[PDB]
Amino acid sequence: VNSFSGYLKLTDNVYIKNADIVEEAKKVKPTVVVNAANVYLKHGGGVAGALNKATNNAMQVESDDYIATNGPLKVGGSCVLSGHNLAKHCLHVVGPNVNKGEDIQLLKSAYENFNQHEVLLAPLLSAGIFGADPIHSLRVCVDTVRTNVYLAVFDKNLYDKLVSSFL
Ligand SMILES: Cc1nc(Cn2cnc3c(N)nc(N)nc32)cs1
Repeated sequence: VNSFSGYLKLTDNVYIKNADIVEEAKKVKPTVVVNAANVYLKHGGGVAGALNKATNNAMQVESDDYIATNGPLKVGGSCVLSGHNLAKHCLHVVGPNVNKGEDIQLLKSAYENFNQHEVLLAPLLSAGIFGADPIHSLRVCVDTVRTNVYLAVFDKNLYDKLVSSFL
């Protein structure tokens, strides 16, 4: 048993809900929230900007120290940092940004990072302003993640399209 509520069950291990990731995290206080990060951990918009804003910029302060010590992440890679007031941990995962010209094949590699955690609250990686097809991202998630993942889709119209098109 876990604290997640109001989810559509997609498969054995993947669940989905129409929710803003910030509101959904503050309610559950999951062990792990996934951030849709970039390699520089510059949390400007999308999921990253919203989560960071909810931490009063503490996520960005922690992230800048991480980058100063370690350098940038890889596209497809991740790091575990604090979840601040949103979760125990934040898993910062870099999916390919189609609007940066990055290879979409790296989306599977990005989702593989989720398998290092038994349960996660997460957005759809590489969707929204990262420019990939959300239907595709959901399919890659289902076909890659084996641990228990609770997906949040904020756009209602997108949520409706994802449910009705899911095989
Ligand atoms: C770069 C990416 N953007 C998304 C979509 N997206 C944007 N803002 C939110 C938000 N507040 N909550 C949720 N669940 N998804 C969001 C997914 S990856």
